[PDB]
Amino acid sequence: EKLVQPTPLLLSLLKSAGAQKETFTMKEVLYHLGQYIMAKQLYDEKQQHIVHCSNDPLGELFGVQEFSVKEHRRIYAMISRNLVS
Ligand SMILES: COc1cc(C(N)=O)ccc1NC(=O)[C@@H]1N[C@@H](CC(C)(C)C)[C@@]2(C(=O)Nc3cc(Cl)sc32)[C@H]1c1cccc(Cl)c1F
Repeated sequence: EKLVQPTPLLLSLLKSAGAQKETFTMKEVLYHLGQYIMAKQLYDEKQQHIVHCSNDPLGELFGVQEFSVKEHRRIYAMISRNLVS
């Protein structure tokens, strides 16, 4: 319901994934990040539901080599740090 404004980096990635506006609802951010991840194929079975983003700008976005898609509080947290408002 609330609209959030992404930082330039998170923005360039969302657009690159299909987004066509510069403010979103959290659900939209997650939706597009999902597509980005599927696109650049950073998610794998095996693993343990892990996104490997060590050579990707997403890794710089979130500041990690990888993460579990299974703990939403962390993800929302890594995302909130890239929300300008
Ligand atoms: C197959 O997918 C899973 C499998 C398992 C499992 N243990 O079997 C757990 C979890 C998932 N997936 C997910 O939660 C949800 N699937 C992820 C997408 C993905 C392509 C990685 C499968 C997820 C999503 O939908 N957008 C998004 C953006 C991220 Cl950065 S991450 C993520 C997860 C997610 C959904 C809703 C809210 C949040 Cl905060 C969230 F992080």
